[PDB]
Amino acid sequence: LRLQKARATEEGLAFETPGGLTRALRDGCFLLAVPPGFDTTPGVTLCREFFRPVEQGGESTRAYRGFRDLDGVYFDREHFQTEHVLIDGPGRERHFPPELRRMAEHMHELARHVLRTVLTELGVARELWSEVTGGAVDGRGTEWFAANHYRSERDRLGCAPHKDTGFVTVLYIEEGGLEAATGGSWTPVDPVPGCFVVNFGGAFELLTSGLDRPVRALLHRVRQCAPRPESADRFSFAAFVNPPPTGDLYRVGADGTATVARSTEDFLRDFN
Ligand SMILES: O=C(O)CCC(=O)C(=O)O
Ligand SMILES: [Fe+2]
Repeated sequence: LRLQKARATEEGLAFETPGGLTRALRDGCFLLAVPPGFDTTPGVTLCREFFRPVEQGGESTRAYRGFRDLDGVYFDREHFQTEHVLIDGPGRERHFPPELRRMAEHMHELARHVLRTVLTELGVARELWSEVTGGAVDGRGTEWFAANHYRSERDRLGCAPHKDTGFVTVLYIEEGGLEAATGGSWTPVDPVPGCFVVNFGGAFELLTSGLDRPVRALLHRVRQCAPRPESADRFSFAAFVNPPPTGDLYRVGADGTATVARSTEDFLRDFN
């Protein structure tokens, strides 16, 4: 039922639970302590504001509203409760206020630290990390940030079932509703105070399917949120470390060699 829990150290991940990283790789997810001094306020503010007009709200948070009017970053899902902002690095440079930019950067830093820690533990040669991940390990992949608002007034599922497409996702949640497919059933992934949820995506699963401990990409969904006042709607925000939009990645062989190449576009294609 319950997830492994770790804290990020300078050297990697210190797991406080017995299953350690081995169990977390099988689970496709684990709990990660929010680092000391990390400020979640910008993300919570964005999730309460991004879908409202700039004129409708206080002046102090004007930079957090009006994302419906930007081009290519706001998405209203027609058959689900979620509406969201999905934005890459250059978009955040142009459209996020500095404190929000800093928090997203800190979350991507954590996600890259997780990626490096798992590559270390699986025995991937240090000199091939950049090649194998298309530079995502060094912060030169596509680094997506998502802010999700679950509109509980919609009589729909919260979020479609899916696997994340990239390597590592660092997710902030405060409410139940997230579920993971284990066996032929959905299992709840509930929030734990003082923790992020971390999950792995399809690119990490593709990279490692031949290793002694393959990384599983978590198949997950969000169940329909029960109706409640909008100011108390379920929200989440997350940073995703993905391969770059073009180029080859490389599957890792049993002896640590970066072996066969895999096309990022054929991968995204066969994904969806
Ligand atoms: O809201 C959640 O708990 C899940 C969010 C998610 O799966 C995503 O944004 O990719
Ligand atoms: Fe997801």
